[PDB]
Amino acid sequence: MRLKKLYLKGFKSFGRPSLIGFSDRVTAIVGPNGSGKSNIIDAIKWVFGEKFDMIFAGSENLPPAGSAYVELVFEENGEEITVARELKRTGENTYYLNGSPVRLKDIRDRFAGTGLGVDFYSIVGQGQIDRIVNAYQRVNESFNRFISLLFFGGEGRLEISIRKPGRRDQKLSLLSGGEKALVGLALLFALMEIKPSPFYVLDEVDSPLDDYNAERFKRLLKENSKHTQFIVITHNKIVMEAADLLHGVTMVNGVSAIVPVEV
Repeated sequence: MRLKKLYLKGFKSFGRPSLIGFSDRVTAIVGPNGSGKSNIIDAIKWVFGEKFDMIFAGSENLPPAGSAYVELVFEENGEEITVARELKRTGENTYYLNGSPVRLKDIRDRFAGTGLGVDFYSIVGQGQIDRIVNAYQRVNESFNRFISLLFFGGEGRLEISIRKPGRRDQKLSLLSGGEKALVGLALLFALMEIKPSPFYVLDEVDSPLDDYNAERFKRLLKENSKHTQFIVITHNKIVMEAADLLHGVTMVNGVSAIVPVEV
């Protein structure tokens, strides 16, 4: 199952009707701090679980919106699953599933083994990365494969141990700063073995990564993107390389806009 389309209209900074498409692999959302484009991830959480300050306030030539409307379109086996939510200024909130008004619980149920609805483990930020590094055989085994891919040969053990190719065993403790970041990402990817989900969102997880390490994160991302799809929001030019579809966001008045651009 994959996320195929996102539709905004009256949600937070998106005053005008927006429509985003997603790659089966890596999709990158780029843009200035003007939008600090988090609003797109917020919309995703909003349409599920996570006063009217959620509805468009008005523009230099757009009246406040009568409501906030968000819609997601997934695809199963050549099938389409549509989830939507509409909060009116009147107060009337309502969920939809394939064109039919429905209870929120019904949406959650339709997306069982996914973070969607409950805790959202699919949406990961720099925070969760750190809290996972400072907190089965399939996982320990995957963690190893990824560490080798990262350094072209070593080993990884799960306390974390990282042994580089021509070297000897080592404790995560005395490892580089940017390198620790890498292995952290490697752990997150490994844990996806017991944390399945259609897509994963990586929210600015390349800060500590310099150009060299970034190139490694890029090689890792492309390996995982083969069986899981990622929505990466970064402003790092190296990471954007792994993207198969790029989207740029800009806010002119109080209105934002998304337009697939080209690297």
